[PDB]
Amino acid sequence: HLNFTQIKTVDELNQALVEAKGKPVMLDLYADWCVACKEFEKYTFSDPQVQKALADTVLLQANVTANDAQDVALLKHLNVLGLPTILFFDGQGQEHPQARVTGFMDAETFSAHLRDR
Repeated sequence: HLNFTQIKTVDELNQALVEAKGKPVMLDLYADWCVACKEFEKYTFSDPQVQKALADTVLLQANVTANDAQDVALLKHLNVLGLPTILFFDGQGQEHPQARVTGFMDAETFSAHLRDR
């Protein structure tokens, strides 16, 4: 349902953040094998409340399924401990670590998180 822009590398993330500057950003770290990622798609990203709450946010996604060298370098640079992980950047491109989501959240919980981020 959500319309994500895929990014693969650190450099691609940086250029996406340059281009997004002035608008907030969400970066979803995805893998086909991560059950929580599939649960986000099923329960959370499918919910209109969440979709509408994100309508004015730039949505980026990295698909780290393969755990290839670029995937690994991206996760390292973001200091990601494992999946699921969703990061947020404000309209200046700054990441606030308290806004990271590192477990499943249902639509109500995720929407409240957004509201608080």
